[PDB]
Amino acid sequence: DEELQTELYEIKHQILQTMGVLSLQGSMLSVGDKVFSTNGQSVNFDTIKEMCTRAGGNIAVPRTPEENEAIASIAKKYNNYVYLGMIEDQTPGDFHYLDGASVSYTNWYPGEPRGQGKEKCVEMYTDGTWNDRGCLQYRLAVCEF
Amino acid sequence: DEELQTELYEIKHQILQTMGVLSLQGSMLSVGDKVFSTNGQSVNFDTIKEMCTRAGGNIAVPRTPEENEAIASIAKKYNNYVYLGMIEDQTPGDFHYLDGASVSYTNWYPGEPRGQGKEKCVEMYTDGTWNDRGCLQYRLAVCEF
Amino acid sequence: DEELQTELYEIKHQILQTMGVLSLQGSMLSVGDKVFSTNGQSVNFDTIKEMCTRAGGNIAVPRTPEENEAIASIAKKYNNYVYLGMIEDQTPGDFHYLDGASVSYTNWYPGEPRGQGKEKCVEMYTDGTWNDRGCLQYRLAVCEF
Ligand SMILES: CO[C@H]1O[C@H](CO)[C@@H](O)[C@H](O)[C@@H]1O
Ligand SMILES: CO[C@H]1O[C@H](CO)[C@@H](O)[C@H](O)[C@@H]1O
Ligand SMILES: CO[C@H]1O[C@H](CO)[C@@H](O)[C@H](O)[C@@H]1O
Ligand SMILES: [Ca+2]
Ligand SMILES: [Ca+2]
Ligand SMILES: [Ca+2]
Ligand code: NA
Ligand code: NA
Ligand code: NA
Repeated sequence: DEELQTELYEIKHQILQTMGVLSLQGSMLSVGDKVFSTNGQSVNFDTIKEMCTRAGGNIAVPRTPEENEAIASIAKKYNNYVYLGMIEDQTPGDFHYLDGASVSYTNWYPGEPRGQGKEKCVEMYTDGTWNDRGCLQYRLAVCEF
Repeated sequence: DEELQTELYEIKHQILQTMGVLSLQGSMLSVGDKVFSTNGQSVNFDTIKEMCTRAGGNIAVPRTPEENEAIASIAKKYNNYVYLGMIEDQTPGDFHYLDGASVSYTNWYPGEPRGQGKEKCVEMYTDGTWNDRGCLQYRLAVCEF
Repeated sequence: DEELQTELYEIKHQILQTMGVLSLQGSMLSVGDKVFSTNGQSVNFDTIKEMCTRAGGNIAVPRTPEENEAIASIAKKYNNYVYLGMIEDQTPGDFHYLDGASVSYTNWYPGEPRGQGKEKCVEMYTDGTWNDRGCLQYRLAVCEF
């Protein structure tokens, strides 16, 4: 109806306002329909995952060059590597998103991955390239919503 | 209709994103349908009330164990007592929410309350238990929305 | 319908919560339907404009006394002048909003403006009054959404 179109207008305006404030202050990065954010903490994979799910999101994982660059800027900003939301399959060298799906977009640093199943996790260098590594290091916690 | 179901989807997704960012960064605590937050200030009862109403909320008051524990964690976090949204009735020993209703859930520290009408307000210890006290002390301002 | 009225209720409640948290923590100022916010940075006009548009908003411009006072408080808070969203027309002494429209509400400091076309921009003093100035100074970035 009409009164509905009005309601939805204010609602959408208010959401734009809150998101604008959050982005202006650098509390989050918006890329397409995905929002990235970090609590500034450096912890291991399992810890990061918990923090993200607890906030209603998931450990971040880039699926496009633009998403990858957004995460890289946060890593650069806090000057620390970032654990991405993906783990190695049974067959070494092969990685999958946590939902199980096979990884499509990748940005491995030349030569990577090369840990032969010893390094199940994936960390992002400050330049955005990836490196498979063990899941017990302390990495910047970056979540996506 | 259909286009409406689509609109509402993005709107709900965007709200989840902003709330997720706010919770991930510890700017707020979500418990059920209630959101708690503090400006980090330590002021008296009347001041806190003003700050909260000015932000569009109310001075926090726990009505369930989970809500009580959420507030307690903030008190613990800032290491300071928290004034709760409730005041003593005419009959000492009896307290009511600011809307007038009688207090149901309580978590008095053993022996409390025992100020015999001299202490109209209620402060929360860092362990979550309550103590009736005067309303002129400087306590962490915690609001609920 | 009914289920819709319910959906919209939670949505509106959640927006109030996020906006309340943001205002309680001083991350933004709400005046009517306008929200003001600053990233705390001091840069020139062109830079500010970019930062604001990038966050989904615009460089702030007061159109009412209340809006003017809100911006002034931010300037006072960060103790710095604020560039407003307006520039001088061809005819010196005349200013227009960036959308082109003619400026209606004004709050020039006594004697201002008086740069005779040499100062195309407008800066706000910490007391809220305006002064036309060059657009190359470093001013607090305040955006409106
Ligand atoms: C000890 O090996 C480390 O360095 C190589 C090359 O940098 C990485 O591939 C590996 O995952 C470890 O981070
Ligand atoms: C001086 O009394 C104080 O201590 C007792 C016991 O701790 C409280 O009950 C009371 O409200 C005051 O805080
Ligand atoms: C050098 O002139 C400066 O001071 C006058 C008066 O304060 C302003 O009008 C002008 O824009 C400049 O800021
Ligand atoms: Ca490796
Ligand atoms: Ca007492
Ligand atoms: Ca001037
Ligand atoms: Na490996
Ligand atoms: Na009492
Ligand atoms: Na001028």
